[PDB]
Amino acid sequence: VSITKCSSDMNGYCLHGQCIYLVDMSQNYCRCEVGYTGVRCEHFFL
Repeated sequence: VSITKCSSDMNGYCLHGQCIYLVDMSQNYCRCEVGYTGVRCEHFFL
């Protein structure tokens, strides 16, 4: 449970959500907004 945050030049994927980092699987993690219709928070189906 050791997630880290991203920088200013690291938001090039998730538009509506938060940029973080996974320590168990070192990879740029991006939590999208609950309500979007894609795993990259970009097009609001509602």
